[PDB]
Amino acid sequence: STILVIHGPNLNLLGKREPEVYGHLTLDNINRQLIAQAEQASITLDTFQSNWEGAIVDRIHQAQTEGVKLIIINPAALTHTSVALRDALLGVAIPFIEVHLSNVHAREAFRHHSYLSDKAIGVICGLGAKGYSFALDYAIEKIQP
Amino acid sequence: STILVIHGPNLNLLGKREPEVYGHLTLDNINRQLIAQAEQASITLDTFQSNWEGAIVDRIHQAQTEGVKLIIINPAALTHTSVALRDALLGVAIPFIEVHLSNVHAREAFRHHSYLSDKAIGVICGLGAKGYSFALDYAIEKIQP
Amino acid sequence: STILVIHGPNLNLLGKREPEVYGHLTLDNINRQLIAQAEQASITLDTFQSNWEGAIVDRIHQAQTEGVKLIIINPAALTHTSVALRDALLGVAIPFIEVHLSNVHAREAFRHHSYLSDKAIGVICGLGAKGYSFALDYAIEKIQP
Amino acid sequence: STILVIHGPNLNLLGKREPEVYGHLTLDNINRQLIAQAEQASITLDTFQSNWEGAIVDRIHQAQTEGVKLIIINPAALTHTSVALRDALLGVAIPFIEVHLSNVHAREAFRHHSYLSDKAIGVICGLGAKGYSFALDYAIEKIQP
Amino acid sequence: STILVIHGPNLNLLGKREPEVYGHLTLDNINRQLIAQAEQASITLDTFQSNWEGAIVDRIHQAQTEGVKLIIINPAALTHTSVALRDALLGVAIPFIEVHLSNVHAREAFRHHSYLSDKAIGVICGLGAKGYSFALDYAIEKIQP
Amino acid sequence: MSSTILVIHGPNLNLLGKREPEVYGHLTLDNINRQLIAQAEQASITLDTFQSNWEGAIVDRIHQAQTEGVKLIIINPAALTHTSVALRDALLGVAIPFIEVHLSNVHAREAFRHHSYLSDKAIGVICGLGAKGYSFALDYAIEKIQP
Amino acid sequence: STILVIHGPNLNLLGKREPEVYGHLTLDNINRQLIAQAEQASITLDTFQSNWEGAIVDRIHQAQTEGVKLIIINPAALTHTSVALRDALLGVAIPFIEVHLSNVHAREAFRHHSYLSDKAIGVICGLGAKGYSFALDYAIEKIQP
Amino acid sequence: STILVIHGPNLNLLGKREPEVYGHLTLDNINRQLIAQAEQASITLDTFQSNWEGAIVDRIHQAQTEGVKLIIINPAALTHTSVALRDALLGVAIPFIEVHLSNVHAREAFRHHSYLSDKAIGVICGLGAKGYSFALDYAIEKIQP
Amino acid sequence: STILVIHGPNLNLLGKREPEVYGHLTLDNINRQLIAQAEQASITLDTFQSNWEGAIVDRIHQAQTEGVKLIIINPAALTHTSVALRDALLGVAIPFIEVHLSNVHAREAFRHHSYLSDKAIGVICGLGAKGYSFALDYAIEKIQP
Amino acid sequence: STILVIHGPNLNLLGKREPEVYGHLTLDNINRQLIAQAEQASITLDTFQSNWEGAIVDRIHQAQTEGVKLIIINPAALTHTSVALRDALLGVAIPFIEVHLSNVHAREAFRHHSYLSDKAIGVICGLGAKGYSFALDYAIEKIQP
Amino acid sequence: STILVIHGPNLNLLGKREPEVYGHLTLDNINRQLIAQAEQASITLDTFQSNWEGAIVDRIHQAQTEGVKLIIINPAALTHTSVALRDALLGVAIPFIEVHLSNVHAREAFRHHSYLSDKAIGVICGLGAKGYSFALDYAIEKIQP
Amino acid sequence: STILVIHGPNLNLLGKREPEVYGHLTLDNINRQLIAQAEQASITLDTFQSNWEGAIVDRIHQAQTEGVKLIIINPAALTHTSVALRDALLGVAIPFIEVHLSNVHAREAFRHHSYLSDKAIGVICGLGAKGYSFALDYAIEKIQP
Repeated sequence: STILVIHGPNLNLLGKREPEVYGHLTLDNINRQLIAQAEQASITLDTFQSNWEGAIVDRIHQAQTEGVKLIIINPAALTHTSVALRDALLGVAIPFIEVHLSNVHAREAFRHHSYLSDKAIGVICGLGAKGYSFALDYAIEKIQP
Repeated sequence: STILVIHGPNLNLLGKREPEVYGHLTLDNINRQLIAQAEQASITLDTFQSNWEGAIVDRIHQAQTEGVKLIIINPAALTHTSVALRDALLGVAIPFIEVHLSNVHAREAFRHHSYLSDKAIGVICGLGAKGYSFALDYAIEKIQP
Repeated sequence: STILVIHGPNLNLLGKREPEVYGHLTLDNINRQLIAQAEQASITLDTFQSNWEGAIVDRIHQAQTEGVKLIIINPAALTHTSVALRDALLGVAIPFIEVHLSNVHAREAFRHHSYLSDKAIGVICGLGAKGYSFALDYAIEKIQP
Repeated sequence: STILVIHGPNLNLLGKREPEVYGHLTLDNINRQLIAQAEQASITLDTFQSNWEGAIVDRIHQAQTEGVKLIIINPAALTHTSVALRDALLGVAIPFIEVHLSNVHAREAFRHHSYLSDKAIGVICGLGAKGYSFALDYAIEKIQP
Repeated sequence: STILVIHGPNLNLLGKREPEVYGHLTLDNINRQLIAQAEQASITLDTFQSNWEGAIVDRIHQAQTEGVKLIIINPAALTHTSVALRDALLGVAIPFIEVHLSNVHAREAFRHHSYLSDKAIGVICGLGAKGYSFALDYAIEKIQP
Repeated sequence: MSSTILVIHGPNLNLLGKREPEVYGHLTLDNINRQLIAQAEQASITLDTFQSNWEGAIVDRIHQAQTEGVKLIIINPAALTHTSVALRDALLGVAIPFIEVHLSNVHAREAFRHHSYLSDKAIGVICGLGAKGYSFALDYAIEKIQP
Repeated sequence: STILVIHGPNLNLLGKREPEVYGHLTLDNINRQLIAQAEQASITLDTFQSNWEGAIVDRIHQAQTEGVKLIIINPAALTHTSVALRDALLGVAIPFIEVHLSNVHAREAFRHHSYLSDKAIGVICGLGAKGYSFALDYAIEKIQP
Repeated sequence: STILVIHGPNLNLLGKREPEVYGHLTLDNINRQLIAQAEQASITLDTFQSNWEGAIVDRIHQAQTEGVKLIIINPAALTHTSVALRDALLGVAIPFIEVHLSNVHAREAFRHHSYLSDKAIGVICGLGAKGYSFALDYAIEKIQP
Repeated sequence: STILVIHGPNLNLLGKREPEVYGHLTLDNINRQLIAQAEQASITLDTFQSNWEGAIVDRIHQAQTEGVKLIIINPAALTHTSVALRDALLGVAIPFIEVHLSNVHAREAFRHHSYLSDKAIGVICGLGAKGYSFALDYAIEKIQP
Repeated sequence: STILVIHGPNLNLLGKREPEVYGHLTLDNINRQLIAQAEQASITLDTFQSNWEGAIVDRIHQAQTEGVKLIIINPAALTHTSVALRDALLGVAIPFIEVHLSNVHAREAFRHHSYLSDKAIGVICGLGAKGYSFALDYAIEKIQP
Repeated sequence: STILVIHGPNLNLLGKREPEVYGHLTLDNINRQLIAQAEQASITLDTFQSNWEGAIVDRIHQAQTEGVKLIIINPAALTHTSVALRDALLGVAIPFIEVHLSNVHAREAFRHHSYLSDKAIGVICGLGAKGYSFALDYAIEKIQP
Repeated sequence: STILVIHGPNLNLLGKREPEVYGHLTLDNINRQLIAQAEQASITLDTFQSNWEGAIVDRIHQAQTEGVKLIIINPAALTHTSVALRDALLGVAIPFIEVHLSNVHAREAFRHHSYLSDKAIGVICGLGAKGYSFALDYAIEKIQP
């Protein structure tokens, strides 16, 4: 049983600019936490980040061939824009949970719309890095009850 | 340190109709799980459910006088309709997390709008009863780091 | 207790506020007519009015426990605003007919939208008090063909 | 005293296609039941169906010269498209009740709009063929109190 | 034959209902006036009215074969609904003037939209029967300068 | 009872002056009511006051006003201005003329606050003038009822 | 002045920019034709043009004191922007006809909307200068009927 | 009889105006090509054209009684306006392919909406007369694999 | 000099037409009342009315150089159209109260939008001339300790 | 080289998931059929698929330098999102036909809008793999006789 | 004048209010810079500012009679509201460049729309006073290459 | 690199080749001009073009690590579609100026919306290649006053 965590564009910047501005937490820190959590449950977990939509689509297609059972995805800005991503997830038919670090509803009106949310199992937003850890918890329970 | 869990209208019906339809889980089951989780962390947790918007608003006002530090609220249908509830939460200035059992983005278009989400710390939807636990876990960390 | 007739807010004013405007007919007159009609068919009929949304939602929940088979509802202003009501009717899964005394389509544009109509069996509007009798006639035929 | 019942396009198909899914009831059956109801009250009742809008408009004009006192109209698909029909009914100034077999609010969004309903005495939808009878019962009461 | 006047649905009702309500003027009166006005200028003028959109479209096609140089059209309700009419006028490439007796901008908001106006040479509305006369005067001047 | 003027305060207005009286000020709902009652007494007009967080209670109070011979309602519906058709239908149903009041400027806030189910049926509206808006409404009402 | 003709901004440019775009016809030519036409009917006709909305509003006020019985107005660009003009015409309660040289429906979408048309007796557009004469003809018949 | 080709209003004009500039190809030419194509596959093919919506709706009804298996329809302007047509095709339940000679997406925004396209098997637009042949080829393969 | 009262276009017409219909009150009456009220508090009050937006903008600029502390403005029609006015008031940074005699919300939908209201201290509408007095009362309180 | 066939994102999944779900046909099968069809007409045909928008844009730029005369494109999800793709096709000025396997009008509303369709020669949707063959057939005719 | 610089309403306020707030730069300073820049290229340059729309329309008309070859215009608030200005510039057919000191896209949503931008040669916004110099530079190059 | 110039998709096509231009100017010409201009001011300038959004995003991230002080960006089509780009520029917090060669407001309505403009210092459009030079001039002034 395999779980894949996908991080969308710009998330690589976490913790890089003036770690007093938006905090010290990095993408690598998040991935480490998740890997450890998954190891504790004897679940294999892979992670992927890219700024390039095509790479993310290719990565989803590959997940199908690897037997991935569930995707945890923070599509970042692609949530609002990418029908290709939606069609990738639906095309491979791997269930997914959508996660955002920040509360997208508290920001500009264009951020209120998603091409993924309605097909997700569920969505977590605004709880920071712990959102990913919750999604993973849910996923573990669902894969190994 | 006190946490208040508020459940909105119709959530009292959980598990009542044909427990083969939408499942066996009851509101009372959810509350018992949360109370046990909070007790494990030595946090006092209250719960409240009502079908009446006024009762909910009155309960939020009371929370201010009780020193409640965080509200976990499943407003159910009121998320789409109640400005009064938004003004109650902002008026008492108690931070809150919004929770839904089901994925509201997968339903009718009118369910995509919330008078609360933009002012929440964050939102969890579609993860069933575990969403409330995740919220509680976040809240515990935040109140007692 | 077989058929339940629900009247929403302000309908208690019928026949009170100048017999000039909308005539001499009262809510109590309507209920009497309906009770007699139901008695003629050996059907038990209960009636309920409230200005309070929560009271109506509670009444609907009670109906499920009483074995009510069909609801005839004039939600009055709540037709345009109450998702809670929709969710109550759907949550107890009692079929309903929506009734309005007046022709809502002939009034302000905000009255053209309903949170109920699309889930009703059907809708009668603009036929005065007879609209409740027609609904009842339909309901009787359906319950006892 | 005369009543005219008008049926719009495609209603001639009722009961024709696979009567065991869309039902058995025909347009002629509806007419029979209305005629009988009218004959019981000693009211002359005419009926008309066409798939051509022009024929319907012409029929309405003829109704004016015949002294028709009330029109019961199921415009079917015309309700969403025909201003000409609205203008015919207003031009002759014969009051009308609008009827649909099916619940149009439960169907596609474009079916939610009507060029007639705001000018109708009232509207009945979703109650099957009994909606025409209810309309007729109202009309009889109104013409002969 | 040189000029064709087309009247749309319901205009045959002019002057029929309580000639004290909306006046004594008939369609026939208007046609007589326009015929005389055309004769004065040695222009052959034809007229047509119908409640059936197909008959109008056919008439427009016939105009092309008759060498009609300009159409004066009061499409009545069809202005708001008929793309077929728009396409018939464009398809035969005969220039037209749109006329309405009443001020359509003063009525319901749906009457503010036309499938013809943008392709007309011009539009006259709200000037009663004289509007047709004005249109004819323009058309005469244009055809014989 | 009979009250010639009824003042109605919608949900959350009971919170006025309660949270950190340095944040949104010291003025309380009770202070507003006392000012209005003194103003009305000065004109020999009977005034009643009502606040609730429950929409049904407000509707019930409006119905009760009819039976008490109330001649004008001064109403701050607060959040219900944007959501309550029931409130509109209560006021229209009893046919008591009303003036709509808001302490804050609603036009300066979120876009959903720009829409009201009441304003178009009000005699008029006062917003953004704080507690004085109620007094002005009351002054207008007094003039209209006793010219 | 019994009839007042108002021309809005930019109409002073008619005939100035190239013998060809709107052709050789000038504002002064139009005014001379109208004056001659009105003289033929023994009607006093004044004219006014300005680029300044305030000057037009002022001129409409002055019309009320002069006993003007009808206004013929080409508001030009002000039709789409000026509520003040609407309120001036309604405030003095002088009936008016709206005229445009060009067919405003054939142009950009923002030209489709008028703050005047719905309060005009009627509207003439796209018939060039003759549109003003037609309006004048109508006005003459209406005043000396 | 097995396949019915329906052409909507104005399509009879094809090839009639100044063929050397506006196209030589005629509706009759299109029909003759399709008839030959169908004969080659031993499929019986009927054709129909009308400017009258009712004629088309009647024709579609008659198709059901003739055992037509598939309709190829160019509704022309009716595609944007006619619910009646949509309801006729759905009411007889005969699958259809929608064809347009021109590319409708390249024209006015109102031409981007169809009351048929969503219920068609598929749509071909902008390929001229070959679009019909392609539809026919698909239809032949589907009926006789 | 301390308080400036600005009246927008058309307000000069108050009391001028058929005083019985819109009443006897004039703009001069209003100005006299307000002058007397200000004199009673020892405040200097100036007044200005114009039909010309540029005059109003110029007036506001002058107010800055005269030390005006507060503007009471009835922009009339300009409220719905004039960004220039908004930018004048903001540019001079003089606080203002917006006043309307009539209830703008009770009128056409375009009157519901303001380019001023959101930057006003507050707004008074529908209370007739007394609205200007109330605004003045508020201003006096605010300016004097 | 003379014709280029472009497939957008996720089309590489065709036939891969449970060939009983959405069928056995693969992208390669489609390509083979088209290559054979082009060879029959002595036309060179190239094919290209990618999940990455930038690859597609680069491929289109390359086409210009290879003398490609026509593009047959299935942009898949990119049709709804990619202005870059539109600008590539218009920038190299190679005419194109848009193809879709499925009927996009039968799906979610966001799939009804295209950044390509209005600039395509034409569009084929919902006819499965044969849509590409039809497009190719048209293209051959157009390039050759 | 070869080049005319037009400043719209409220731009006379630049540098007047607390030159520490929005800076020390004045309208006169800008005009001086531009006049010097034009003198260096031997181009005659005029400037104009007004708070009155009519004055600006009159000044554009006067520019035509002075042989002005290009206009550089900062319409300020009039860019969102003035069709009269658009029609003045198009009517005299003098090409123009639109300039704004501030970035209008960064402000309220109503500032995102312009009645001039789509007919300008180009637009510069947000570069402060230098935007006028850049426009002038471009204009110089275009007039004297 | 002190200043980075970024060019979006399809701009590589400029000039000879022609995106359909009467014009010889290339992307390389533009870059040469800008490099020479920057060298004249002793500023280091880098340039980048790509048809791949991910490449651009990566390049913006790299700019942060290189100490780039200001970005001049012509996002071309991405301006309308890419939230990832907006988030990249905001995430690295490098100020930017948005440039377009053509006047985007003069084109299709979808080109009127930008995900960047509101966060840019400013915008230049429609001034051709000089727009970049202007931006560069501004930037130089700002970085070295």
